[PDB]
Amino acid sequence: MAESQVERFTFQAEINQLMSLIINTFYSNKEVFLRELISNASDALDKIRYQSLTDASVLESKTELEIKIIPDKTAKTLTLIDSGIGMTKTDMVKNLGTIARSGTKNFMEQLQSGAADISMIGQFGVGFYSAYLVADTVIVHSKNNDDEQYVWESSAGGEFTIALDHTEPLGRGTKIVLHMKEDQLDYLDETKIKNLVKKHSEFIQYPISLLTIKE
Repeated sequence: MAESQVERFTFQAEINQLMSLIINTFYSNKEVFLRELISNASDALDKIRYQSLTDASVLESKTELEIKIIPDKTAKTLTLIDSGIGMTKTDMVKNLGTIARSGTKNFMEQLQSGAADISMIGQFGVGFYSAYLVADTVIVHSKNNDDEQYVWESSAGGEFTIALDHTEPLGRGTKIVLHMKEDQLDYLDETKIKNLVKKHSEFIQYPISLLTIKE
């Protein structure tokens, strides 16, 4: 018998107002979820890369500095793994739900007025939550050098889960898994995504690797 503890946290309120608004945004152009997936993971690699210069040890947990994208049609899932700085348990609680940003209020406000477009989400510091434009439930694994590997889970409810992760070990970094929704499955099409990635890679300084999973 396997045993693990699952801690259950409750989302801040306007960052749950955000997930609500996002999952009902009948937006035609959702492809910025991937735009944000790449950027976030690029910013992560920058944090461990700039820490490299001032302390060479930080890379010892995982030498490779790259991004992997993993479309799985059978599992109905899109995975994006980076080998950046990664989050601790505290960093996941803080950065991923509980604490609100100040541009959560301002983003939703001008999304409704029309001043901001949904593709402008990343400029309000909440680019992450765009993952819910194409996914019903989002799961984040992370491994910072200062903590054990932890897994985050949310189906966009008022609620999220955190727990010590005993799945595929990451040396260091973040693995965000998108459990795609039926009407967005054409985003798992090999060519559709390939092209879409390289379209939103034209400014990325890191090696990207697209691993297409097959039946």
